[PDB]
Amino acid sequence: NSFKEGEYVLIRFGEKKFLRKLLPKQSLSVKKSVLKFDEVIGKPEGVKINGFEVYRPTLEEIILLGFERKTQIIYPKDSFYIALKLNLNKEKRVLEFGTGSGALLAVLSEVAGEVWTFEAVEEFYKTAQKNLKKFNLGKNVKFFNVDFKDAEVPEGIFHAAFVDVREPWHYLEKVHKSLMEGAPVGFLLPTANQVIKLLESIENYFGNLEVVEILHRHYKTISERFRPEDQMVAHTAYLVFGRKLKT
Amino acid sequence: NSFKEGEYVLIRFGEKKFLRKLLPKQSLSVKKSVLKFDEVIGKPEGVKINGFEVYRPTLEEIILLGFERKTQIIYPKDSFYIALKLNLNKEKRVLEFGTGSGALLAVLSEVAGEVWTFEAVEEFYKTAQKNLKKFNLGKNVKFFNVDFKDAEVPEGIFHAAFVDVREPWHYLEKVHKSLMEGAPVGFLLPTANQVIKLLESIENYFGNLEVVEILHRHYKTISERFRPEDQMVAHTAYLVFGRKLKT
Amino acid sequence: NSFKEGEYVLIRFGEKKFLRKLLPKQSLSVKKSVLKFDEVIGKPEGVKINGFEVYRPTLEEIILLGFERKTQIIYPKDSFYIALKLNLNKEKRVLEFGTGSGALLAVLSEVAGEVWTFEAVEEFYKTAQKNLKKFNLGKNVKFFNVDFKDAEVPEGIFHAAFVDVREPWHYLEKVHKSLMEGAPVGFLLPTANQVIKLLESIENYFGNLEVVEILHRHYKTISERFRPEDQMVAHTAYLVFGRKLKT
Amino acid sequence: NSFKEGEYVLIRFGEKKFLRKLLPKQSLSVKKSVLKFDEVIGKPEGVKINGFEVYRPTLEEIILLGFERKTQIIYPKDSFYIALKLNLNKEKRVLEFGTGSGALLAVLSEVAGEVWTFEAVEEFYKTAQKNLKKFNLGKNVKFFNVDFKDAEVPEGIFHAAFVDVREPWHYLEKVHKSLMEGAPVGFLLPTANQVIKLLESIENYFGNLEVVEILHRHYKTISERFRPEDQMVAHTAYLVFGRKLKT
Ligand SMILES: C[S@@+](CC[C@H](N)C(=O)[O-])C[C@H]1O[C@@H](n2cnc3c(N)ncnc32)[C@H](O)[C@@H]1O
Ligand SMILES: C[S@@+](CC[C@H](N)C(=O)[O-])C[C@H]1O[C@@H](n2cnc3c(N)ncnc32)[C@H](O)[C@@H]1O
Ligand SMILES: C[S@@+](CC[C@H](N)C(=O)[O-])C[C@H]1O[C@@H](n2cnc3c(N)ncnc32)[C@H](O)[C@@H]1O
Ligand SMILES: C[S@@+](CC[C@H](N)C(=O)[O-])C[C@H]1O[C@@H](n2cnc3c(N)ncnc32)[C@H](O)[C@@H]1O
Repeated sequence: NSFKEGEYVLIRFGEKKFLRKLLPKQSLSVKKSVLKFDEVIGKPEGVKINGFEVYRPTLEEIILLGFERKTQIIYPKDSFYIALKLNLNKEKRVLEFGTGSGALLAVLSEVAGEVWTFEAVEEFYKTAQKNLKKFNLGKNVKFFNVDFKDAEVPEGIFHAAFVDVREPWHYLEKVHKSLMEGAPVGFLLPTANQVIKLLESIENYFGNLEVVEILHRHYKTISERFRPEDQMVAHTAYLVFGRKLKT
Repeated sequence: NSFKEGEYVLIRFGEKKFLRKLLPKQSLSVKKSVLKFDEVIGKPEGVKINGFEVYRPTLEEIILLGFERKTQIIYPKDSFYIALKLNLNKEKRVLEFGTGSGALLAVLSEVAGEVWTFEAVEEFYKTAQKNLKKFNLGKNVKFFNVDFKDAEVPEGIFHAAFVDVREPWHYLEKVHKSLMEGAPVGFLLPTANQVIKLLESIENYFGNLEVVEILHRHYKTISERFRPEDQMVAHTAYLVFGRKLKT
Repeated sequence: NSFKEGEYVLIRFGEKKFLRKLLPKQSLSVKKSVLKFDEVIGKPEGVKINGFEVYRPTLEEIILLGFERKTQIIYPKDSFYIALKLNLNKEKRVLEFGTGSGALLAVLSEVAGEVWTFEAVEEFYKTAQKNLKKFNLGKNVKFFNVDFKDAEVPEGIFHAAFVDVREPWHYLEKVHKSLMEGAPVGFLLPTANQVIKLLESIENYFGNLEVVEILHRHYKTISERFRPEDQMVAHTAYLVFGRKLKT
Repeated sequence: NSFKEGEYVLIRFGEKKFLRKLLPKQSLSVKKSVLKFDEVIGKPEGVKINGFEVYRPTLEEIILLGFERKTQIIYPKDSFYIALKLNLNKEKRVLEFGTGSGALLAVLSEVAGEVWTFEAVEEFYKTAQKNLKKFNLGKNVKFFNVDFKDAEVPEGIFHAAFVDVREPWHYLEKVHKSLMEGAPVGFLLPTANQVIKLLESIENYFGNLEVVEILHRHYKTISERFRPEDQMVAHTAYLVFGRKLKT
């Protein structure tokens, strides 16, 4: 299959990546160098045109460059670890809230058998849906435009849960009840205060606790001057993991 | 889903995790405290017995505590990112060599639809099969006890490839040939020397180059004394990613 | 400059450093390889005997390998930054408490013109003096065996202060008074809880606030296999810096 | 002593530091907020006016915000560790080249008793002098405008050396000869290629080898949302340290 028009492509030029829809007679220009989308439409993946390499985007590239952000997203750095740390596969059901823009959801969807997501704000609920539908994702996802505390969530049936909210300690009882015995949970908390607060509240519900931070550092890809890049993302969030306690 | 005899359990006591097979009359003793396995048979996951929390192990815990190591392994820190970075799902076929102890393979197998894996050393080839089989994994894996260079491999059948060998640059042409157009490739390299050498020749075959290292720092999960651990894994390997260029 | 009987030497063997007194008739053995100290005495610095390289220790090696530890110490990774971040030189007077084992003191002493140090525990007060004198350090230091709250400290004579105690917020007013206008202050705090607590109480005393953590990753020094070490120190403490606000 | 006109002051407003010369009638605007210098002149350090805190700058702030950069500089993160790692004090003479903009020099000058620095490029030689002079530094520094290879330097008179050039391996024999027995040496190298090459070259001249990289992560200083900053400096350089081997 060759490059069709109207489809989103990943363009590499120098150190930088670009995501662009292949619309006729439109172009990408970067520092005097021009790539015309008309020369791309009809070519295979991995073509080199005037210094521009063109491919179809991966899941990581789709999330980072394709997804509209109406809220703070969970980056692949974290979500690629989270999905598999939650011990997910195609035999498993996972609970997520809040959906936000669907950045974590896209990864949970790709790994798990079934996802139930909850998002209180209607705008973000529509945005996450749009994001995933746009890139052919989320066919195993049930979206709910409701506050998790008000939702009717089937008790004792989820193989895992992941919580991304400001104050997750207000939802611990219900999350606990939604899960199967011994099931993994994960929490995303940007702040140390939130983590301390969650650790104060979690003891009745989840054991085998783990808190981890993930750092990625990229390197220059030039052979003769191999070294780390000048800057890196320093922090996205503390990741909190546990396992359901019987009670 | 209560604990049955002979099955593997993950035990947490204090800061430590233990993986133990549930054998009759046998026990686990740490710092005086004893956990008798007869007392855990018939109990649900997330039961707490004498300060010991017991669960079934996750994929990460299986790899780290359960897999027999005849070689250096690829750690979940890296492999969880690798599997999804390579854009894998159930519709994808992935190439891997060398199999080694099967630690990366276990993750590839869970994420991908199909894996072809090559290991030249017979005892490593046997250990990898034993590792995954012991934990009910690798049902979608084709194991080959041959040097990849001698293998009969149809061209353009792989949606992704991952290479973990001392000198990957010798295999670039065959891997490129075995991949479908524009397909992701990844390389595991422990030393900067290897990365530098790979970067000399790689651009004849693969573009959209990325080199990243992944660091995990774990935290004390005590609410009142929240802080990072004393020590961490500093380095496992440099990860280099690319995409098949059309030749 | 030849090695004398009884002096402390830094011995390097393979990847490892050793600090030893040059005692006659004595030896160091590592992996069945033997260094005889009689062969070292009377030799120049930087001799190599039986694979062992022998030098006089530096400030960092003295603190790390030579100082007796009765308390948690401040490591050179932090202390080398701290002393210069506090803007110390030979025309500066610095306040420090608690002295502990004198590990930070050694650095403050080397950089600043004079140091007033306070330690409430007399066993620790004595150990710190023993450490420093043993290695010909601390001639510019006034040691006090007193609680800092009870100490007779002249107001406005200190160019900087550093506080290493469990609950530094109790002593803010007195440290503030002891400091010259706009003078730098630093705090060492192992936990996030402690930093959060100091930050809410420091508001009316110190401004230009900074919190930093310092990570050192070491590398293999083998040319053909250049890569980071397997393990590193993950955390020592958060460092909090401010400047005296005029009240 | 209150602020005088013509003084360079450190101004803190929100998260940002500013270094400005106190010019009468002049101001600093941060968006719509204004600080009038006429209100600062005649006031003590640590004064707060309309949200702006004003101090005199420390060595770190002088280097980072005050020094004119005509080369790549060595940052305080590295130089503060370097100066004390080289075991410098007021009884030590240190060799340095190339001087560059004088950022490392300022620190060596503050710590050592005497510095001999060499810079081949006349412009940078003048820049380094102008930088230190402007902030009342470097009175113990001998500046030379010459290639180190061509300079007449007394044998065995340096207690330490630091080398910041592209290819330091060329100067090893001379640096070695200029050093006292057992003396520390340091090298700054941006790339792994350079480190690899130096390690290949250094074996006959320097032992007790160490390679380290230093990372600083800064934190939000808001009590109720304590977390690391979003971004950090990922890499400045690899730091190589050794000790003179007897030849
Ligand atoms: C930081 S965003 C989640 C980002 C998401 N993980 C991603 O990767 O894009 C937090 C979201 O949770 C939603 N939320 C907060 N509390 C909720 C609740 N009680 N029930 C359902 N959604 C909630 C908010 O509306 C917000 O959109
Ligand atoms: C470091 S181990 C791989 C570890 C594995 N990735 C894991 O996670 O457990 C590398 C293995 O590749 C094998 N190997 C090297 N070259 C090979 C080749 N050309 N074909 C097949 N196997 C090869 C070696 O026998 C060795 O066991
Ligand atoms: C962690 S140790 C300091 C270690 C020291 N910075 C070093 O490098 O070796 C803390 C010390 O502070 C002392 N201390 C606590 N409160 C004090 C106070 N109010 N006045 C004097 N010393 C105090 C304790 O006795 C203890 O020795
Ligand atoms: C990276 S800059 C030095 C930066 C300096 N360490 C600082 O902190 O500002 C390298 C300098 O070394 C100088 N240089 C290179 N080779 C030299 C040599 N053989 N003798 C003297 N200077 C040399 C260059 O002119 C250049 O200014």
